[PDB]
Amino acid sequence: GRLIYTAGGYFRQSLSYLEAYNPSDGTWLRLADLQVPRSGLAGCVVGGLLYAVGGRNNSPDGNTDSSALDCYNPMTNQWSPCAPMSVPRNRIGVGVIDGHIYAVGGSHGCIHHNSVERYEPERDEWHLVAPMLTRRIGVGVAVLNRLLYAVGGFDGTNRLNSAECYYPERNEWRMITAMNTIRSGAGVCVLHNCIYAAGGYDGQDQLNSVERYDVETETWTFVAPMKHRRSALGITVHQGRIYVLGGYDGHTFLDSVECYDPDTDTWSEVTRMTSGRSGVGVAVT
Ligand SMILES: COc1ccc(S(=O)(=O)N(CC(=O)O)c2ccc(N(CC(=O)O)S(=O)(=O)c3ccc(OC)cc3)c(OCc3ccccc3)c2)cc1
Ligand code: NA
Ligand code: NA
Ligand code: NA
Ligand code: NA
Ligand code: NA
Ligand code: NA
Ligand code: NA
Repeated sequence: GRLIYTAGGYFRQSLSYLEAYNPSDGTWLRLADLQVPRSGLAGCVVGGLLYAVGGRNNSPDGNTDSSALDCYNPMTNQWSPCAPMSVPRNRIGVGVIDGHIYAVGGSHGCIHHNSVERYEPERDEWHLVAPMLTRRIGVGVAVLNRLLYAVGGFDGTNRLNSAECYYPERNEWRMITAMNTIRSGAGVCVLHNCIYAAGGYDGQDQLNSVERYDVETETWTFVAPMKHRRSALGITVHQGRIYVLGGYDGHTFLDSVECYDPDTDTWSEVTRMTSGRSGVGVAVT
């Protein structure tokens, strides 16, 4: 009975919600608010704990990019602060390898980072690792075969179809085949040994298209598109299906949650969030 957690987000201002969806019975839990509102963050899980990484607090009274790392324990319904990153990272990407959290890219003001740093929960410390070949904000991250992939984003000048691969044992990055479509703000995840990139913004339109990367054929292939165009959607995988949550469709902040079934190559609407929002962090535990 693992749950889909969605933390933070944006609607008129950065949000503090933590809510958890149960796909088996369709219920939503309202859990402890974040201590500081944040949008453009990422979520991940290590050791059954949920982590909220990076983002920004955009409020009527100011706009502050976040270096914060905060840890939610489902057993206690409590957020605890952790050591902060070396730099604020709004529109960050995150992946986990061997129980370590990798924070990639994101922005601080107009600085678009290529830097990458790694968090060790047992010692509550961050350390920089090799930087990406490309500056990327609004970047999607996938972990596959104990390699970390950074997909798409915005380099400060252009939205990107490029993607690159981090080798943790070697501490180095290499460019891989570029996507079919330029995507900033896509949801990026791993399902059945392929990397999926769904939605995003190509510099003109919000996208409903979805493409997936086969690391051996080194080819991106379109699959069925989502029912809603969305950028800055949340994304996760639960019991062999992709879930996308919220995002902005060009006009409204969506509450729609769609579900992709790889066996039938179809998307379905499965639930709604309790309010529309974009820029959430999402993880499963
Ligand atoms: C008013 O609406 C929104 C939508 C989302 C957010 S937000 O807080 O969640 N946030 C920023 C963050 O986190 O600081 C963000 C996320 C996603 C995006 N997008 C693009 C992407 O993904 O790179 S986009 O949704 O497709 C979009 C939204 C507005 C827009 O205006 C013309 C054009 C595109 C995004 O674009 C900003 C933008 C504005 C003008 C021109 C180009 C980009 C911003 C806030 C307000
Ligand atoms: Na809120
Ligand atoms: Na603020
Ligand atoms: Na419990
Ligand atoms: Na700085
Ligand atoms: Na920069
Ligand atoms: Na650790
Ligand atoms: Na290094």
